[PDB]
Amino acid sequence: LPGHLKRILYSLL
Repeated sequence: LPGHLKRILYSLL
């Protein structure tokens, strides 16, 4: 689904 920016930004945070 459209929302991987948050999926990867989540990785760092």
